[PDB]
Amino acid sequence: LKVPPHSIEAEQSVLGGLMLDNERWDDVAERVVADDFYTRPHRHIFTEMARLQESGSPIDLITLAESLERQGQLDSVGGFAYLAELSKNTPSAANISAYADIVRERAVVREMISVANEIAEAGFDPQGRTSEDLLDLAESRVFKIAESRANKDEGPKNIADVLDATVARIEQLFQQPHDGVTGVNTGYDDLNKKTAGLQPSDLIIVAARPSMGKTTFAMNLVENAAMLQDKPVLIFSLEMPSEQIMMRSLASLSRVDQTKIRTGQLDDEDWARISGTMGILLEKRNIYIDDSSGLTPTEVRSRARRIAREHGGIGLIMIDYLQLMRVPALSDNRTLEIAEISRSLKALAKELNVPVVALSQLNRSLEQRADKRPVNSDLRESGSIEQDADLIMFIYRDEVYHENSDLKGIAEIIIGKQRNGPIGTVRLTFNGQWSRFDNYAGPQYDDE
Amino acid sequence: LKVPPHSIEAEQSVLGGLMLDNERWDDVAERVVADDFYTRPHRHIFTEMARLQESGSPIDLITLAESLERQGQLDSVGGFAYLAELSKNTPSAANISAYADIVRERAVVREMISVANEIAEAGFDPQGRTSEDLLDLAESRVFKIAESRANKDEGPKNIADVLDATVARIEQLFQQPHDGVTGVNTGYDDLNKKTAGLQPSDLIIVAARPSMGKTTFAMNLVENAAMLQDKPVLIFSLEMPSEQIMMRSLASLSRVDQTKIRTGQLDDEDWARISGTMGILLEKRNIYIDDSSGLTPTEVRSRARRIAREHGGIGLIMIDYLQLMRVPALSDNRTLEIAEISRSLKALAKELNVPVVALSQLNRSLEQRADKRPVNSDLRESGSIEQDADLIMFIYRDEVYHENSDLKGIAEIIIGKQRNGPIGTVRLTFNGQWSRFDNYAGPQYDDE
Amino acid sequence: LKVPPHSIEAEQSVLGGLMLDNERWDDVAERVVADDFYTRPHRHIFTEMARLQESGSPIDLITLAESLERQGQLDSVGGFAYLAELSKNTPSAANISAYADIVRERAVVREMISVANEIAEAGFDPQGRTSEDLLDLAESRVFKIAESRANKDEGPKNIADVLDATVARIEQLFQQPHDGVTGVNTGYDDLNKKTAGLQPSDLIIVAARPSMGKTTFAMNLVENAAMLQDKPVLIFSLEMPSEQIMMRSLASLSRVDQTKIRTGQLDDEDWARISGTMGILLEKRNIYIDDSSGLTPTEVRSRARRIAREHGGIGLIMIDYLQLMRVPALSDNRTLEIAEISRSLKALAKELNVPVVALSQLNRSLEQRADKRPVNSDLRESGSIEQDADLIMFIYRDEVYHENSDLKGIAEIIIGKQRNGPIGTVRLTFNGQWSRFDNYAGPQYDDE
DNA sequence: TTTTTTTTTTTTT
Ligand SMILES: Nc1ncnc2c1ncn2[C@@H]1O[C@H](COP(=O)(O)OP(=O)(O)O)[C@@H](O)[C@H]1O
Ligand SMILES: Nc1ncnc2c1ncn2[C@@H]1O[C@H](COP(=O)(O)OP(=O)(O)O)[C@@H](O)[C@H]1O
Ligand code: ALF
Ligand code: ALF
Ligand SMILES: [Mg+2]
Ligand SMILES: [Mg+2]
Repeated sequence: LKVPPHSIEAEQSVLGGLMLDNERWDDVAERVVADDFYTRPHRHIFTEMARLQESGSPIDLITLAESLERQGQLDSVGGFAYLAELSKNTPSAANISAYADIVRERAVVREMISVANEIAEAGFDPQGRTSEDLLDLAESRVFKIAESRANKDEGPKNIADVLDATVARIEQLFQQPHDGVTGVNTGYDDLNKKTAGLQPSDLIIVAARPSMGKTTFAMNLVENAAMLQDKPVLIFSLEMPSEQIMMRSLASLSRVDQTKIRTGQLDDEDWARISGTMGILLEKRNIYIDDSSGLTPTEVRSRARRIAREHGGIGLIMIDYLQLMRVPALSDNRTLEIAEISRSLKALAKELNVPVVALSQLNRSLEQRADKRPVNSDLRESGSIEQDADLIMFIYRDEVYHENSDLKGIAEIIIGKQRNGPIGTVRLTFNGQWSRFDNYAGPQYDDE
Repeated sequence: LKVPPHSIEAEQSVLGGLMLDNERWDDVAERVVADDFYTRPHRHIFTEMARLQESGSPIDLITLAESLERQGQLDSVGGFAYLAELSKNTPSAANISAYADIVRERAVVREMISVANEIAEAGFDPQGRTSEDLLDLAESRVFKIAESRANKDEGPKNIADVLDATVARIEQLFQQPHDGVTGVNTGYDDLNKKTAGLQPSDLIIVAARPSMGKTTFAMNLVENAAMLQDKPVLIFSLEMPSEQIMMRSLASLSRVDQTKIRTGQLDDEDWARISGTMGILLEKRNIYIDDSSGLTPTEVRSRARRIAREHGGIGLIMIDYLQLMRVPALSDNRTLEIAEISRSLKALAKELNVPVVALSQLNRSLEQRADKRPVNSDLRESGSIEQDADLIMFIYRDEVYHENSDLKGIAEIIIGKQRNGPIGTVRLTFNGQWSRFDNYAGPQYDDE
Repeated sequence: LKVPPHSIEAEQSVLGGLMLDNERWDDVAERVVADDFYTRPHRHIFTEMARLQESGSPIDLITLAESLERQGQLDSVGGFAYLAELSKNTPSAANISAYADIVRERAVVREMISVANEIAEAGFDPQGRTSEDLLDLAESRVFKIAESRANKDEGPKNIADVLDATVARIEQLFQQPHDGVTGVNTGYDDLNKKTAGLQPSDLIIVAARPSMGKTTFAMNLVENAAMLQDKPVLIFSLEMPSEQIMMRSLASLSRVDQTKIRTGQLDDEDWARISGTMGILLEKRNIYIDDSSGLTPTEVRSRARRIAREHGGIGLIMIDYLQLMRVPALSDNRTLEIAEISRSLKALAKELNVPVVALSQLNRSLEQRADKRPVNSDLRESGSIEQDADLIMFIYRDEVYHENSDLKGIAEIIIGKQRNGPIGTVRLTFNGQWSRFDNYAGPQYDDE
């Protein structure tokens, strides 16, 4: 008979210390819960202690015994004599933290044993469940265990700890001779004048109108980053297939249009320049592309965690686009769904320390204004995106709106929202034929 | 005693198929390994088969017996008589992939049981390991479990692999289609591109609103399967009488107006088409339909077993529909009744190894959404249905909800869940006059 | 035989505590009387204790024993040995108030039982009284019960009591010679001219668009509170990691540009400023920051109570922001969830007597208007927010919406709700480089 | 466990 491991002496010491000192109750309340006690009468005792403390009543022997007696639970836990014995057996509450740690350890061990027994029972008797069902159930149980055993600190942090961590980060950055561009370098020096590269755990939003090269600019950034860094990056282009964009990926590098790439022409003078550029992409092995239209945030998070654990973190996550992901729970309201999606993306970016660039559509009210320059009040699914994003940029081409204009080729990236950084406008040189965004080497006008 | 789960019959069928058909060995070796067999003599047999295949020796009864006798492993695996019994017990090697998948599933479940036993042992015996150490050990074990089956084909992978696949696809598709079929034909090659044919023992659920032609589409699938196979087809029409179903089938096959057939106002050419369709159906004589209302799953299972025994198996089962079956034991709880019905249908499909398509109904709240394209949550009692079903497809028609829709005559079959293929939308052409679904020959819209 | 409810152990604890500590006698006198004791000897003992305390005699073993011997009640209460037993039975008198509450509850229940017995006796023997007479008698008894058991407030308070409390408050304020910020000082002279400091138990809501510096202004307020008081402050940064918040605080206090700090391009003077700021902050050591996401109000309340207990109260609570908190009980209704969150926050603020500033987001409809200066309706789910809040301040920046605005670097803090003050707009100077808010040192503009 | 009426507040276009 395998009795589950436990420490009843630790339980009695915890209860007696609570009877002697309620001020450490939060120290007991932070570590263990009512169900953490191995013995059900001890669970009832701790529940009644929590009820007395939440009422503001001091926790002693007599009050707890009377509170249990009013509920008919005094005799169920052993009577007044058992509670007096438990109070007597505890000499001091000074080391009650170690006893609570032991109780929490025993509770975690028993929970692990129970989950393992459930997994074994489901394995011996599948009961109609297939391979996928059993694997998903096991992974869900393990995720519950891991999330229960990750919730340890989850509370206030003193200034001294926060100041030490922040100054450690500051000294780490100071010792690094990065020479500017601390984040993942975008490959655009003018962009790095404001953005200083794609900082990790940042929710960068490239929100642009359709047929503005929004996906083109995002993939230009992705390709430039892959040229610069070798950290594994991630792409989720739900809208367009990876087959098309790869040609565009070979269009920026060759600095030409696709045209013959989409068709079946063979022109191997600059086509031969591409045949060999791909090899440069071959040796990198740091881009993971999966269109997978109709994605949920859970699946995206699972894929991201998989790739990060496989190849040591993620260089850059790419999402195309925000208005394509499906959340079954909040499918009723689109704005709530977008809020949940953006929250999940921000949480994943903070978890894996990776910049996330996601594309967003806009509203038609932008073009209805006299000023067709996109601002923070023009985004489709308005509130949630502006609330949750860290960096927000707008692609503005005056040539699209006004064909007779001086900004032909000049793609204005309006930084509309940046918490850590000055908002503004960065001029570029978008090659509309070549589908290649480049830097603006012309006369940079003053932003009024 | 909790005996570990295993499938000895699947192992025997795999070994006999490898003895008879060596060319499917690469099919078998992709799915199972030597250690996947629960029985150690089967592990030795698979190891010797792998050794003979790597050495170029043919894998038959005599060569395997001689090779096992050379290593002294003939007596360890049961002997020449046992090997001959293994060869004899396998009627055909065509379905060896399903047996190998079953053996792989049993190996995965036993590995999960072993890992759970290790976890329980570490819980009962910490052996110096702290909570962090046990947490890391459990996470490492579940990481190995995930690494046992981690996407593989579903995996996006780094730039190199997807790049060499995609540029090869482009350089092949520059002017040449070169379709690879890759699936059992169900009358829709575009559908068979994703579904890869009607997978046996799978629970396929097609869901639509009433008047969306769900029964019409199911009948078209049944007709295509019947014209593309010799195995008999079984239909359950609880919603409609069998004569109306026959009229729908004749109208779909002969491409005549349903109204003219129903009213009898048919010309000589329509009569000739009807006579030809009747001749084809009387040539087949494999269509068997039951229209009894309120049928229990027990009666359906008994009749299906009767038909399979009388005809050496059934190609396809049709049920119309899920919500019309009756369970007297669960008449009080509708959701539990639906769950038990779906479980019984899945068990029957696994037992008789026949695809079963049962129609389903949606909820009204789907019409309350801005997007009326169905999802998994729109099903009535969707919780059990989504888990039990393998291939879930929805029928959507924007032309129904929009009079000025440009997609008139176009129906969207949205695969929402597929365990063995990609999800997504396939467009088809609908003839309401003929009540027929056919391949969409219009421009191929790039789904986002 | 149903015994009337009592707690003899609690009574003995009370008697022994009164023998040991007479200073809590008033605490005993507030809750219980002599007739509240179940046993007549205990009633006599409490009567003798009351007589001794009224006469000024100490309530100990010897004096009480002598008084009971002089009145001849020493033998009736158990004798000197029993009195010494009662004295010995009490280890501590600190929890004597809860024991008195227990005895009070027992007395109330016994009185209820006695009155119910009287009513049943009058029912079985009407004795000429009509149904009206018996109803009047029963209602009179229930009125007597409700009057006797609820004398300790629990209802409408008398005018005179509120008048005395209010005049005590006014005299307290008059005696205080600070003549200034009654509440926690904001660090801004013109703001404190209208707010008189951040008053305790007040709900303050700061509303602005994202990237307007609302969190920056809240951090500046936190810095001012920390520099102007020794009480600890509490910060909830659910939007940003605590490292970024600390970097913002360092940039604001040290007046160094955030770009150089983030990029690490800091000179010797900037490093000296940062080091001095760190020294001052570590001298203070009164900031506690939590950046956990999805926090329920229960966890926030528990942590706030813990910090207040550990540090003798909390000066200020900061929440960033309202819409990032999660309540599982009202996850389906966002508006009800926001209402319950705001209600719980106001309850906590009144409980701990601490100003709580929780940030909020604006709807974009205000940007649809010609005037973009915020109103009360522009907040998200503002219906409960405006009611529950004590102070509401909007942050407006015309320079954001107008490139040629003359108010560059100027922010309008529009007090839109103030229960004890006028509404109106106060101008402040904003340093985007240092991300700091300061008193506006330009010319004063008349508010029309 | 399921859907169904019905009111109410919020946000979106
Ligand atoms: N002669 C016809 N011409 C055009 N449309 C037709 C004709 N006959 C039937 N249809 C359409 O075919 C659809 C089939 O849907 P239906 O069979 O009613 O769904 P269910 O299977 O739930 O009964 C109907 O919506 C109907 O409008
Ligand atoms: N280095 C810098 N130079 C100039 N302005 C900056 C710099 N860094 C940040 N800012 C400004 O500070 C603001 C921060 O606003 P923020 O505190 O995020 O508002 P909220 O907290 O309401 O979202 C941004 O709008 C940005 O324009
Ligand atoms: F009305 Al039907 F299938 F014919 F739902
Ligand atoms: F981006 Al914020 F409060 F910092 F909305
Ligand atoms: Mg039908
Ligand atoms: Mg902020």
